[PDB]
Amino acid sequence: RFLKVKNWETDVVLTDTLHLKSTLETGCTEHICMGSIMLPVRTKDQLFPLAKEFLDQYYSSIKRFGSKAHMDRLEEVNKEIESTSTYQLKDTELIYGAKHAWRNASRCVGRIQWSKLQVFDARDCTTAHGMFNYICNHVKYATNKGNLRSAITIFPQRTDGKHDFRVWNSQLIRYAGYKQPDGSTLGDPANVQFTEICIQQGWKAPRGRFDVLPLLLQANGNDPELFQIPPELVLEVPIRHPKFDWFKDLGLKWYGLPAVSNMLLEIGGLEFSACPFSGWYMGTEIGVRDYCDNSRYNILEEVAKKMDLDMRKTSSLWKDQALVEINIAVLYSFQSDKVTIVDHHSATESFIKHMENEYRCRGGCPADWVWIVPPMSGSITPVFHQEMLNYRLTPSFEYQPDPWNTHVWKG
Amino acid sequence: RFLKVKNWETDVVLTDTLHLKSTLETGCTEHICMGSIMLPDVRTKDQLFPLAKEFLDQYYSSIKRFGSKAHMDRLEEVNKEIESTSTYQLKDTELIYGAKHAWRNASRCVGRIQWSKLQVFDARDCTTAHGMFNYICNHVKYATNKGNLRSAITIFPQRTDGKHDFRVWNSQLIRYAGYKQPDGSTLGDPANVQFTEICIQQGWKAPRGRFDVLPLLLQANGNDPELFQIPPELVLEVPIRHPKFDWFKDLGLKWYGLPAVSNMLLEIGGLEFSACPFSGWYMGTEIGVRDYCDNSRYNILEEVAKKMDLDMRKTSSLWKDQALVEINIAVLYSFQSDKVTIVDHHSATESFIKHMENEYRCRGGCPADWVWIVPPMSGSITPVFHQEMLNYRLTPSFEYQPDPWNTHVW
Ligand code: HEM
Ligand code: HEM
Ligand SMILES: CN[C@@H](C)Cc1cc(C#N)cc(OCc2ccc3c(C)cc(N)nc3c2)c1
Ligand SMILES: CN[C@@H](C)Cc1cc(C#N)cc(OCc2ccc3c(C)cc(N)nc3c2)c1
Ligand SMILES: C[C@H](O)[C@H](O)[C@H]1CNc2nc(N)[nH]c(=O)c2N1
Ligand SMILES: C[C@H](O)[C@H](O)[C@H]1CNc2nc(N)[nH]c(=O)c2N1
Ligand SMILES: [Zn+2]
Repeated sequence: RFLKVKNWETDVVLTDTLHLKSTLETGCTEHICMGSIMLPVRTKDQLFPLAKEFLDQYYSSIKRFGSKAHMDRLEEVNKEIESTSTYQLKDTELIYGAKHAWRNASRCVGRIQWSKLQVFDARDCTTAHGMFNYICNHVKYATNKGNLRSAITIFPQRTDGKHDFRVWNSQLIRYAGYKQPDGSTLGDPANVQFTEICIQQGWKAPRGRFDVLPLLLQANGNDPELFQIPPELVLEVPIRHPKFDWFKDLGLKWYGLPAVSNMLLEIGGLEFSACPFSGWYMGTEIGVRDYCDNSRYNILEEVAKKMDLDMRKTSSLWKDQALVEINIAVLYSFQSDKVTIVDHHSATESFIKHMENEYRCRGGCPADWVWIVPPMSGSITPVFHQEMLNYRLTPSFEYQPDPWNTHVWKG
Repeated sequence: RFLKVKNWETDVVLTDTLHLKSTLETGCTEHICMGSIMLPDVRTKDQLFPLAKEFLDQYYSSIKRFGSKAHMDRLEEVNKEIESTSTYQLKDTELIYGAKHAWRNASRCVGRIQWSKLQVFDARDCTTAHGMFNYICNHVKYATNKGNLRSAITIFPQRTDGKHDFRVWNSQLIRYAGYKQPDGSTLGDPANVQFTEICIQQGWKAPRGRFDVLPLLLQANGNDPELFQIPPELVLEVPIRHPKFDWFKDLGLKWYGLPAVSNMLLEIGGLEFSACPFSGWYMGTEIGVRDYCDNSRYNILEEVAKKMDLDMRKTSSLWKDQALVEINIAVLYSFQSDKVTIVDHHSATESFIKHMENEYRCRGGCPADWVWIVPPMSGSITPVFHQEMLNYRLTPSFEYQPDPWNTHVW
């Protein structure tokens, strides 16, 4: 069975066969679409078919399918599973898996870069201190003095689920958020809950509007531990505007390295619960969401005042106006400091090229329109008019519960 | 099975049971979501009865007379008529209820908070294109109401054997012409280039301007369609000027006040109304973001940003975004200045969130297609962006249908 998608701006039609290789479920049915829902201890019983399926993919990709090396590896994995109840990926397989988990990330507009991912194997790590070291080196290598490089660090896989490695931070670098007694919030409202945990765990908060949070790291199921990233490793960018001299006086800055650390990487049935990965920012992530979301820094008001906009009627589109200027200032600041950033126009254009290339050489590209389309100026970006098919392929990155909700506290 | 939707900006959670009354199919499966796909012989006596029963059952419940004499009587009445005549006709009451609920159920429409204040014009006694033209002029004048726009639908006779279809061939009642140039590009409105050609190919004398209102191409009882010119005094237009930039008038821009979609099919109780133009009023972005700035449309973005002397050498200057905002400010300004109804995307999305709440509260849910409900600009600073939505197909409903010129036997 073949399925088609149409770009309605260019009339270009692409044929997806890859969707057939999909096993996992979307959340949708014949009678309901869950396309806009945010989110719609594994035994030896169900593990080898997962293992086999992955190794089949792996050896296909290296043109060794059916080879003696392929079959021997199947047998080796088999025996190791029935013997140890799990199994270990070779380095080659780990690297392939991590790249393809990104390649398959249907909500990610940056996937044109998927094959140049730098994979750091931290599966030998045993302690939080050890984790801190791996993460410091990740941050230093990824940052590259502003010339950002994609990277992922992979900590040991889940065993019995009682010995997980977790990074408790949702990102390696994020700013603290403080709920004040008068109801207002200091810093980043998105991080108030995590910030409180840190403080309870003994973190001494500067209580400023842009405090970098400590790393809260969990090794082998033990209680998590606090570490401070060396400030010289955290590259930041003062936010100013090319035309508005008063914008600097808003006192804003953002960090340069987006590094998501609370997701789970799944490869051939193995579960990697701590796998922080990083690339670089699309401007709108900071300038639209991180600044202008009502539940975030929410500086729309302030910028609109300084621009002397008509904030009386919404139909003055003062919000729209301020949003653009803020995103202008974010791109300007990063480029000025030679820190890698991509605008939403460049990025969506790239993606369409990536998508078309993926449909031809792979037979498809799973894509989530709800997430791919930028949070401003959607229809003047080429993904808006692009029909997309969304399905779930493995290896994949998955959501997982916040560790503080499931963790058994040692003490 | 009883599904929840959460708003991630406000943590409001709604429980959806209405979806369990869904009959039609979405195009998705458990393995694949087709949520971003644009579009993912007559009814027998067999399939027609249950569609009628289902519709009549919900009609008589809506009037709190489920299981009444009237209900069973009307049910048996239609039951009898279908077996005889092989189809059936709706009571006026049922027709109005049906049309209102096709709108209410339009999962892609952000303006549904107005759904029950629809004005239904029964045009089932129409027999000719001339008659269609008359009804359509009356619709237009009533809907326009001197700029105080009013929602309306006009319903022409229902399909019979598919050989006698009433169709309005225009995609909308009022739209501008699109002319292909020997120069290469496109003058007027590019979206409408093929239809403009058909009108000429059917005899229309094109003034070949930039804002030439298209004629109506009306088809009654399955005969060849006929050209008609809408009296210009019934076509309310708004000249587009900017409250800040004087040079904006010189772009020579205007748009019409009345959005009236005319190529969709209305389905009620299994019955098929292939001609049912309906209209309300514009959300600003419908004109300014899409009808002006889409690459496949007026695409005036370049000329606008030029006139603002923005740095157009790199995309990261966001000159497109900056222009796009100004244009939509002007569209809103112009319509408001000339006292023509219009709503901004902040206003409409906020209303839709309110509408959603109402529907979960009094009806147990509201089918909603996030991909189409979020406006084409400034998505995340509008409240629907952070709103989870469930999409499912309820009936009565509006449906897409083939373009008539791919179908019509001359
Ligand atoms: C290098 C440049 C990259 C860019 C510009 C980029 C951009 C984006 C953006 C804009 C989103 C939307 C998420 C949001 O709005 O919150 C996203 C999602 C995502 N990205 Fe990428 N990304 C990049 C690199 C990477 C890398 C290196 C990985 C992992 C190896 C990755 C994995 C993902 C995943 C798994 C999601 C979906 C998360 C979810 O479902 O919530 N990205 N990306
Ligand atoms: C009164 C104010 C109204 C507003 C502000 C409004 C707004 C919109 C918008 C913005 C869309 C998205 C489509 C696009 O961007 O091209 C849409 C779709 C739609 N509207 Fe509404 N609308 C209104 C009235 C009505 C009425 C009176 C009806 C019918 C009785 C209706 C039926 C529909 C339908 C069926 C669609 C989906 C068409 C499709 O599936 O392609 N609308 N509307
Ligand atoms: C603002 N929406 C968020 C609240 C939703 C979200 C949740 C999670 C998780 N868990 C992870 C998420 O990450 C998206 C993502 C992941 C990785 C990225 C990388 C590596 C680079 C980049 N520029 N953006 C990313 C964006 C997002
Ligand atoms: C810009 N995307 C369009 C090209 C896709 C579209 C297709 C069809 C059809 N057939 C019908 C469509 O109509 C949407 C619609 C329908 C009715 C509306 C009413 C009554 C008012 C209004 N302001 N907008 C509407 C918008 C749209
Ligand atoms: C409710 C909705 O599904 C949710 O807010 C999604 C929509 N699309 C998104 N798209 C991106 N890129 N990032 C997001 O966080 C979201 N949030
Ligand atoms: C590709 C995509 O399905 C298509 O362009 C849709 C997306 N969302 C839309 N949303 C609205 N309101 N109107 C549209 O025409 C579209 N087009
Ligand atoms: Zn779906």
